[PDB]
Amino acid sequence: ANLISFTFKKFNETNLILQRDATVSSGKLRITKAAENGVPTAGSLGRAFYSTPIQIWDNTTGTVASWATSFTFNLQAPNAASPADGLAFALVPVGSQPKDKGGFLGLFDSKNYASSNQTVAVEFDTFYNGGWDPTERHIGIDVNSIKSIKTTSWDFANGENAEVLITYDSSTNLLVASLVHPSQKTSFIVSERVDLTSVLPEWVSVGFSATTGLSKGYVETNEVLSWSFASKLSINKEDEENKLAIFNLEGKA
Amino acid sequence: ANLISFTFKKFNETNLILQRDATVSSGKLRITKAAENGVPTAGSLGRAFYSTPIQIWDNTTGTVASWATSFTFNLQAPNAASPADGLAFALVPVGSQPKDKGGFLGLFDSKNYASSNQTVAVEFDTFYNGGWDPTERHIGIDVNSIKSIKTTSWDFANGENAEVLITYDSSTNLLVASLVHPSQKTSFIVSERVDLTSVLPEWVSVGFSATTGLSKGYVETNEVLSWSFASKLSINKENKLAIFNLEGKA
Amino acid sequence: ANLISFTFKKFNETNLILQRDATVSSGKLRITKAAENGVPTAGSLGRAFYSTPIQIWDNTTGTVASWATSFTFNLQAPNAASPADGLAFALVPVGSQPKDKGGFLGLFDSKNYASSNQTVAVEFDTFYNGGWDPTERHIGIDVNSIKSIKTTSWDFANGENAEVLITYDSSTNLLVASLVHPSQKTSFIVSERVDLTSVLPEWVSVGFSATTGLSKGYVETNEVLSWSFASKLSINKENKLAIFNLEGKA
Amino acid sequence: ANLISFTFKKFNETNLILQRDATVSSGKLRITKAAENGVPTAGSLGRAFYSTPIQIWDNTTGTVASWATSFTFNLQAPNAASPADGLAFALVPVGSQPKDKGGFLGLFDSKNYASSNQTVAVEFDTFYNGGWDPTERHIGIDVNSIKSIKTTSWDFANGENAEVLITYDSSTNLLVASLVHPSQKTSFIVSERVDLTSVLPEWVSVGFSATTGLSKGYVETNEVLSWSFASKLSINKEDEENKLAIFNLEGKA
Ligand SMILES: OC[C@H]1O[C@@H](O)[C@H](O)[C@@H](O)[C@H]1O
Ligand SMILES: OC[C@H]1O[C@@H](O)[C@H](O)[C@@H](O)[C@H]1O
Ligand SMILES: OC[C@H]1O[C@@H](O)[C@H](O)[C@@H](O)[C@H]1O
Ligand SMILES: OC[C@H]1O[C@@H](O)[C@H](O)[C@@H](O)[C@H]1O
Ligand SMILES: [Ca+2]
Ligand SMILES: [Ca+2]
Ligand SMILES: [Ca+2]
Ligand SMILES: [Ca+2]
Ligand SMILES: [Mn+2]
Ligand SMILES: [Mn+2]
Ligand SMILES: [Mn+2]
Ligand SMILES: [Mn+2]
Repeated sequence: ANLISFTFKKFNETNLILQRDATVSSGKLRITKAAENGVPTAGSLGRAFYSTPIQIWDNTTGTVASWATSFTFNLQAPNAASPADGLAFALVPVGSQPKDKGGFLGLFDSKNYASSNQTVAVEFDTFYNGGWDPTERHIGIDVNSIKSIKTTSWDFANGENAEVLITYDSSTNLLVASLVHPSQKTSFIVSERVDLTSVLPEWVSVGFSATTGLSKGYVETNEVLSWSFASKLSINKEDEENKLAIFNLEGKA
Repeated sequence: ANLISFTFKKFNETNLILQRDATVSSGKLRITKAAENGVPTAGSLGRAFYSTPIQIWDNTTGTVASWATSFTFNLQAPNAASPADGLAFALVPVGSQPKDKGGFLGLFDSKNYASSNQTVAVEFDTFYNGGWDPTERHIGIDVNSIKSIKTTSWDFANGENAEVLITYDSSTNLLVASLVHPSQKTSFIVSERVDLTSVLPEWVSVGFSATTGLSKGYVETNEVLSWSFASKLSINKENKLAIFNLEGKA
Repeated sequence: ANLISFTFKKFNETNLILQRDATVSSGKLRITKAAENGVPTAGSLGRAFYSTPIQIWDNTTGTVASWATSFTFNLQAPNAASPADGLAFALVPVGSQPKDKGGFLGLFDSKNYASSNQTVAVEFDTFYNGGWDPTERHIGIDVNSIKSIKTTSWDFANGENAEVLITYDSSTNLLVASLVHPSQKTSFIVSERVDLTSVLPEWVSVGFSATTGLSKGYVETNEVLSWSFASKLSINKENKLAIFNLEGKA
Repeated sequence: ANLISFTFKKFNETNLILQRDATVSSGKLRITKAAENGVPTAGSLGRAFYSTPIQIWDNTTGTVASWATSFTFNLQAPNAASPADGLAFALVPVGSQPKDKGGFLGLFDSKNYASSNQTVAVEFDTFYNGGWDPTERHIGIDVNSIKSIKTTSWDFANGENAEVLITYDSSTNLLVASLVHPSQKTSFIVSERVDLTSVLPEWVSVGFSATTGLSKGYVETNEVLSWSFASKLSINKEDEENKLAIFNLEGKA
């Protein structure tokens, strides 16, 4: 079985694919631009991916990979009544380019079924777009669209750390995403079956995508403070389930 | 830092401390009793704990361990009109013997706070008990009491595999517990701060405890199919959750 | 796939089975007697094992487990001219007791292959017993016999740390034991095809056994400073070695 | 602790960098341009590497990283009297190109010490030069030059499957390289302490540097069956050893 793993408790530029306004400042993945005075800037778009393409399914064997990612992010808005737009963990083609800004989070073009994009994303959305979004702040699973196929409620804590875990079991074809705010003892979880064989390509770039608002006032920081990732691809049998107990302790702590 | 980890994708009697009715049958941990034909027995208790004691906190240095556990369990009742009582993952003292059965889940004696227990449990309760339980099915965090300090609703599906992950971050004192039913794509989560230095002893045994109903009809199978665990205790002054569920569970 | 892993950097008395003179003090595992002055004592015998039994071959599935260990040991002798006897990493029946004191290392009875004991050991010999030992200080593989099945020449560095790595694979069966002395920048390696189904029972306890001289001036310390171990039993019909050494090594 | 690891049991081109005369195909890693008939070509330079650069030491803390690797590499030559030249586990800089062919192993320009090369490699020599080499076959460490300071003796097994383990410890600066034969039992080991903060830079491309001779007579093949790697960076003045037992079972075993 082929495996690929990494742990970034501190960020570096050389092993990441930085796109647009994404930059590594003082060990922190600052996806959206900030001023030298500490002010978030509007109309920003940033993308950061791992330098190694990751195999999530094989053509010649028909086997799906089991993979898991963890990360801690912090979204800091000067005003909590005017934030936009949010950040996402995405899997995208090897040389895929940034798309529409703002509510599309640099990942999608529209709310309809766009199979050509070939992108699966777990979004952490802090702006109500109406055209697709639920009423309050939410975590969503995005399949070839910004209109999430499933969502859950996210009681967002302004400027507090958010510890995330995203797991995909190939045998049950289930994508599970959870968010905990350690400062407020709050917990949130999403789970939905997604088949990666027909949605995503064999090789993908794994990383982050974030935007700010299309208006001057709707601004936030979109920093990623830590990020661990693991994947296991089976040889011939469908797949064996991954180990999650030793995943978060060796990576997140 | 000292580490301790294991993965039980198939169970063995040799490396577990079996208590009461808990037994290993065809590589699957049956915590409560069941007939050769497949029907669960009423009024049963079982406990299964790992062989080596795990250090959660060191008194002299003050350092507290970060740990994570993943397991898949199967609760199957002949009739959903009468299910009892439930199963729990718990941390207990070294020489901990089974306590009161039934609603107390073999881990507690009374509804009031008793420091003599020194038990931290994550319960997966399916029966609506008396002066301690919330209205529906629930996950709970038990601390020296059967009355959970915090609960979350859990839509339980009969005879369907539940994927559990429990995590304890030392630096933030946060105990998080999650349950996913992959068959119907349902997920549930709870999080609460627990001071394990005040509650647990320095060395603990980790594992399971389950009970069937005290009445003759209220019966269920309390099975655990897989179980992976890891712990990390520092030396002088977080755990990798990504690689945990893969190598072990995932 | 069943897994079991742990790493030591500082030792404790709770997560180990301690036999005879085996003592834990200041976080270091002292297998043989060291007086309240810092002086080693002759005639001492000790055994230290992990409290969890480890499966090395399963009968019903017909597969042999692949394991690996890594430990830093220090042999501090007041006189290099009279050193006895050494230490060994061993796989032994779960509740098995130490045997002959001295050159037999508290593991074996005689120089002949006796599979009533069922003990596989990797010795680090620092005394010349001659009847079964080569000329000088040596690292050997012991299978049911104190007379090693294979040995390699070992430049024993007195009072210096020795970082060992022992590996066993299922596909190749090549038991490979390597020792490095970082201070002297030296390295030595042993390799022989051993099959565990012919020797050890389904379940064993892994750990260490060390002895001092049968004389009165033959004194040395047999300390273990760190200890890692990982094992994997392949279900149905190769284990990683790189991702292990850094956990406890890298 | 910044972590990075991967285990190949089945190689792919999509996650492999190629330099000069490298090629990735047919269920193995043929580093040199081999013909259809299985013919070793002389006057070549193969270079296969992993996409992510790997950190050796930090600047903001000054902490050296411990790493470990394991691979099953093969050297096969028709004539026993003419083996040339071999391969080396290259830690070549990211922004660096291949150099001289032959006895230089595509790593260094001259036999003299030069800190501009910034490369440390584990040599697997087969040809007799002697100007910067011992009297026979040798496995050692190259420091800022093709000339070695300490090497071991090795029996050149003609086309034998051999599992290798190369490990590094930051605390004692020791590089331990072992080579075992599952069929022949001929095990060999070498270790030497060299400071890497003085020699190597922060980030390097990690893989294999392989070369052939100048004459058609002196030829051999270079193949890799399975390859594994792990690396750990310490945080604040640890000077500690990394786990080694948990790694070797992931790929090899
Ligand atoms: O007010 C901020 C908003 O501006 C809108 O034009 C845009 O569609 C949203 O995504 C958000 O950026
Ligand atoms: O009907 C079965 C029930 O019986 C009660 O007496 C008991 O408190 C419950 O735990 C449950 O076992
Ligand atoms: O000098 C000490 C020695 O004494 C011998 O009689 C014995 O055979 C050796 O094992 C060693 O203990
Ligand atoms: O005979 C072949 C040899 O040719 C030499 O000129 C060269 O220095 C050696 O590396 C080797 O290739
Ligand atoms: Ca939105
Ligand atoms: Ca109850
Ligand atoms: Ca001897
Ligand atoms: Ca040469
Ligand atoms: Mn949305
Ligand atoms: Mn309850
Ligand atoms: Mn001997
Ligand atoms: Mn050379």
